[PDB]
Amino acid sequence: EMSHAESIKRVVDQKLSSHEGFESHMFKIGSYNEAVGESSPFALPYDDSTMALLILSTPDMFDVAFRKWVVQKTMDFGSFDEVCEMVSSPIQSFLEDRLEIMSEKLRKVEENFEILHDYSMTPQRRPKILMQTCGHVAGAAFYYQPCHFQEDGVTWPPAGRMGPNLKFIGLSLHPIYGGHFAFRSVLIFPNVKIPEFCEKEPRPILTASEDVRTALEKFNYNWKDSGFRDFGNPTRRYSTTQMEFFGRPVAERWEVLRPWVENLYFQ
Ligand code: COB
Repeated sequence: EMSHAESIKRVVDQKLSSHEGFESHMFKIGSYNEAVGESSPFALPYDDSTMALLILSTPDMFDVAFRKWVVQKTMDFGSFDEVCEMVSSPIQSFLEDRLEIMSEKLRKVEENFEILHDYSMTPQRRPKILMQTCGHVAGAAFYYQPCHFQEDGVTWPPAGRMGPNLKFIGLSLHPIYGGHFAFRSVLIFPNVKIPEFCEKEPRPILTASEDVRTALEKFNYNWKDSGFRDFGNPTRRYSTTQMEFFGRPVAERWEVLRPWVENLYFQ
């Protein structure tokens, strides 16, 4: 019931705070299953009224919280070069650490929960949960899907513009952050039912279909330049450092962080 659901969300929001770059949004599993299709491979095996929380990161996750974590790890390992050698997966390591701290408190409020990440997969490499769909049904961010922007006798999107095993995918836009955010995790509480809860509708960000199609092209074809993130004209944005980091392949990223821990000062 709903006081308990609110107490659960409160612990999450205490330990994964807005200031450090997290948000949470409540939704019902039934809303997700209705959207993906009740018989789709993505349908989740919980009753319709089961409580879930979507956790997303905002610009300060990287710029503030992760920066603090990298500074500390550098101190712990003794040098930046040592951290780089020993921590191949810094973003996921940071998130795992923060989620464990949260979970230690959350277990005392509701002991039974499952956690699915944006990167979680089955052994067949199917994503376990579709985050943009969660974001839309939870009202967190409007999900712009290519299949919703077709025109009769128009071939859009182009075919064969992207590399192997890549599809032309949709894009969610947040009402504060545009594309300067990411989905991170969903917590599912199988023993907590919230049938009376009504999710808010996601705010429309792009109202003209030609802007949507342009945004989707910028995302699929040009994402390294982060232009897609500025649709909706957000004022709260990823830093330059953060856009450089996520625009690079993982093997080239650590050097972007060197100044955080090796510079006496900045100028
Ligand atoms: C399965 C199908 C395709 N979608 C997917 O397969 C996406 C899954 C996944 C894991 C995302 C996380 C996740 N767990 O969701 C993530 N990627 Co990928 C890391 N990605 C990849 C994968 C392939 C990308 C590709 N182009 O094919 C890569 C690893 C290469 C990948 C790479 C990137 N990715 C990137 C990003 C940012 C994201 N990626 C996402 C999409 C996500 C959500 C991850 C995140 N964390 O937030 C990012 C986008 C956020 C946003 N603002 O929307 C990016 C830029 C990361 C980077 N900096 O390097 C980079 C390039 C993006 C690009 N456009 O190519 C993948 C696979 C994903 O979903 P679908 O929505 O089309 O179908 C679905 C269907 C299922 O039955 O029902 C639903 N439905 C039906 N009707 C209705 C609805 C739903 C609603 C709401 C309705 C109202 C009606 C809905 O239509």
